[PDB]
Amino acid sequence: ASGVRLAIVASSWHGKICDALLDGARKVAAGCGLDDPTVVRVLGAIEIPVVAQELARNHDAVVALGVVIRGQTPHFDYVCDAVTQGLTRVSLDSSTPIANGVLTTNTEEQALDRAGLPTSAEDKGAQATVAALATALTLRELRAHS
Amino acid sequence: DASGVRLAIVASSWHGKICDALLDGARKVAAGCGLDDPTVVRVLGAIEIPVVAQELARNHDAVVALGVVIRGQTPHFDYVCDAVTQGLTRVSLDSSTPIANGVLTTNTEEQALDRAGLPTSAEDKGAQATVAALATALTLRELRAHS
Amino acid sequence: ASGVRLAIVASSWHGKICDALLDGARKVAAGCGLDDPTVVRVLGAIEIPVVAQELARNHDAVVALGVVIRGQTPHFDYVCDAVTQGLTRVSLDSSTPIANGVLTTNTEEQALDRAGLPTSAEDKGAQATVAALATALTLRELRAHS
Amino acid sequence: DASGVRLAIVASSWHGKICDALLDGARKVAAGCGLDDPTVVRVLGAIEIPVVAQELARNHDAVVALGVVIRGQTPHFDYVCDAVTQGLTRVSLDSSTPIANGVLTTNTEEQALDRAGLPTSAEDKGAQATVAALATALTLRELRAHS
Amino acid sequence: DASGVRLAIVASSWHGKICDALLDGARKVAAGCGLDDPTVVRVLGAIEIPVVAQELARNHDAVVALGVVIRGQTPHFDYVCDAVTQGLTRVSLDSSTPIANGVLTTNTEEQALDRAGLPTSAEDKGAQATVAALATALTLRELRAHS
Ligand SMILES: O=c1[nH]c(=O)c2c([nH]1)n(C[C@@H](O)[C@H](O)[C@H](O)CO)c(=O)n2CCCCCCOP(=O)(O)O
Ligand SMILES: O=c1[nH]c(=O)c2c([nH]1)n(C[C@@H](O)[C@H](O)[C@H](O)CO)c(=O)n2CCCCCCOP(=O)(O)O
Ligand SMILES: O=c1[nH]c(=O)c2c([nH]1)n(C[C@@H](O)[C@H](O)[C@H](O)CO)c(=O)n2CCCCCCOP(=O)(O)O
Ligand SMILES: O=c1[nH]c(=O)c2c([nH]1)n(C[C@@H](O)[C@H](O)[C@H](O)CO)c(=O)n2CCCCCCOP(=O)(O)O
Ligand SMILES: O=c1[nH]c(=O)c2c([nH]1)n(C[C@@H](O)[C@H](O)[C@H](O)CO)c(=O)n2CCCCCCOP(=O)(O)O
Ligand SMILES: [K+]
Ligand SMILES: [K+]
Ligand SMILES: [K+]
Ligand SMILES: [K+]
Ligand SMILES: [K+]
Ligand SMILES: [K+]
Ligand SMILES: [K+]
Ligand SMILES: [K+]
Ligand SMILES: [K+]
Ligand SMILES: [K+]
Repeated sequence: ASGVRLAIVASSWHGKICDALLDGARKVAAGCGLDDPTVVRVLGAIEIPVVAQELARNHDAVVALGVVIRGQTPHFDYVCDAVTQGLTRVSLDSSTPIANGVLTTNTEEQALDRAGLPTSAEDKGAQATVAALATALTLRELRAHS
Repeated sequence: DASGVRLAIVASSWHGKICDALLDGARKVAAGCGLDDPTVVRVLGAIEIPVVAQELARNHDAVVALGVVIRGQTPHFDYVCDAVTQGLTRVSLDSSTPIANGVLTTNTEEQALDRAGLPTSAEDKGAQATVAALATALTLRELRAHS
Repeated sequence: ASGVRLAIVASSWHGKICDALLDGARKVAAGCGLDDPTVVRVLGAIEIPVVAQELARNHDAVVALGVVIRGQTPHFDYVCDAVTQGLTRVSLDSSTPIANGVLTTNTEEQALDRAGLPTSAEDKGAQATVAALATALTLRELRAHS
Repeated sequence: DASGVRLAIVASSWHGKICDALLDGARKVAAGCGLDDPTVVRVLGAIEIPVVAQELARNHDAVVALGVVIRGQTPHFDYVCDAVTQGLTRVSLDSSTPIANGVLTTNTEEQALDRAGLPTSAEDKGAQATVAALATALTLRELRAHS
Repeated sequence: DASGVRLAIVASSWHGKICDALLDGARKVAAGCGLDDPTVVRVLGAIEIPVVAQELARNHDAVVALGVVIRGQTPHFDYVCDAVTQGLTRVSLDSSTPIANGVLTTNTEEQALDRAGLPTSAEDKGAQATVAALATALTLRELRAHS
């Protein structure tokens, strides 16, 4: 995957978990021969789609990272709704894989357990990056070449 | 800092007291960041927000939407919020402009008051939303074509 | 609001309540100096969006009126889904306020109490028309003149 | 009169008996209104309806969609109806054509049978849908450009 | 006789064993109908399916999407399936091409195994989906411009 151009956009709300998710992505990136991907930070998950759109004009793959944790109001339902609609629309507009690595949990423990910390069960940041790079390679093979 | 960004704010009037609080938080954050006079527009209901944000988006770098939707005894609550989500998301991607979401969606009136930024409130959504808009505008300015 | 061009589309399903909703709209219209708005009737709520699209090509505001009452099947949930998606799409395509005055209730008493009959608690038909007319005047001021 | 309207009908085959009832109601209303031979097309599933309605919309004044979706033991039921709702609504607005919705969505098989228009049924969705299509087509005819 | 149709198949690999079953059913139906060598492409996850089907639709008369999504302990399950629904429906209408839906969405792993077409399964969604795509392609060919 030494030829693919990777971009990473991650939200800052719940900073510790974000650092873990971002850490997993960079490791997979380096393993596959990409030492310096484009990394961009935003304040909230709702702001992810609009920044991915801009990143898509100059990259072969985009990875979105973040954490949304449920509260006491139905607001949780509407934050995740926007993210779903936004990223799906961007991918098909630009014909570019926009990998989904945004956690959506019921509690804080659940999110911590899926971020890739020392004693976590899983690492969504790594899974997402492997998904982006592989889909980019496939599209390269399918499309016009010589 | 953000002295060069062009900000617009659209807020609904249904439940007027809370609207004033939300609007008050936004303006303070705006003044703190060096923007003394943003474009402010009022509407009658939440459903009317998206169509006014679309117009504001052709002359501004960031738009902030403010309002409160409180649940009743019918499934009507669910359909008001559905429209707002679909509308704002579509506007942002059509115009490539951050449309910050500061519309409260609560079970009770107490919950809404506690998230508006009154003297004894736990948080202030109007302030968070404005900080979200201004920062995303600055990022897009850096990523985009410059000299 | 004597310069605004208003149009009203109302469904016939549950005829009595429709008449009330339509009655409230016309009164507010006359009060604001508009003596004869464009009035169009349809058979069902699903048919509203496609008629509002046509009305939007020569009016500054459109008001949609109707009643959907829940039954014994999940059908209720899908009629309201279509109406929400349709009206939202029309408003943004045409840059025109499409006021929502479609009742969505659990019982028949609930709908009667929100229609503007002699002993009703509120009148959605009047609220919706006030919403349309005001939004049209705002857009008029924001836009290009003179 | 409706004798000038060009009608098209697309119906799925999943649960064949009920489909025949739904289709039978539509044709009767069609003949009553002076249209003896509408365009009838069959598909295998409800998900396949939207893409066939799009094609039919390029040379008809009205399209009627007929079918039955019955709930199972998984959340799958929720996702089949979601697609149908999204698809049909998008098609009607793209083509400015009434796409009448006559797709049943029930909890049990009894419920579906009771709404199809069989000898002892409480109502007939196939008939209601066709009356909805033909009337909306006539209205659009009157509103639009004529001489 | 579907010997003239150009078929493409895109399948996710998450839960590999079930994927192989789903893929196995599709290819058998394919061979039965006289198509010995369809285009087969693998992806890592279900969210990646829509974007690959869009590319495949530029060169084929039908696309079949295959995969399994199993519910967990968080509301995440709800948002994975929402994306797939919106994506596939959009692609089909953009390209005027049948994109058959063969993506399982279950509560437990037993339920998924039971619907994949293994020795002792109750049904095979991979086979049903391919039959749906090839039939819809033939119908569209008949409706459209021919000599
Ligand atoms: O990544 C996030 N993760 C989050 O968990 C998050 C974010 N972002 N934002 C704000 C952003 O979505 C966005 O910046 C704002 O909406 C501004 O437009 C939130 O308000 N949240 C809080 C989630 C809502 C649920 C908790 C609120 O408490 P309540 O439900 O009891 O009222
Ligand atoms: O304004 C309405 N209000 C309505 O309440 C309505 C309407 N319209 N239509 C039909 C129309 O939406 C439309 O004309 C048809 O679907 C044709 O496309 C309905 O079938 N309804 C009834 C809604 C179904 C729920 C009540 C029946 O009980 P059930 O749950 O057993 O089906
Ligand atoms: O910002 C809002 N906040 C609101 O709380 C609101 C709004 N708007 N609208 C209506 C407007 O959004 C809109 O202008 C109208 O639909 C007319 O187009 C409402 O009817 N509401 C009332 C809340 C929705 C229903 C809950 C009230 O109790 P009910 O269930 O008995 O109707
Ligand atoms: O018209 C229909 N009517 C239907 O009732 C139907 C259809 N179609 N399809 C399949 C079609 O939607 C479509 O052909 C396929 O998805 C292939 O794309 C179904 O699976 N069904 C069955 C209803 C889905 C809900 C039950 C799912 O099974 P389970 O929840 O018991 O596991
Ligand atoms: O085909 C699949 N089938 C699947 O079942 C699947 C997939 N894919 N992906 C991830 C992919 O959809 C995709 O690669 C990612 O979204 C990255 O873009 C998943 O996370 N899953 C699992 C679904 C939920 C993930 C975690 C399990 O639920 P829990 O967190 O509630 O315990
Ligand atoms: K690209
Ligand atoms: K090639
Ligand atoms: K702008
Ligand atoms: K630059
Ligand atoms: K207009
Ligand atoms: K002006
Ligand atoms: K037509
Ligand atoms: K005319
Ligand atoms: K094609
Ligand atoms: K032909």
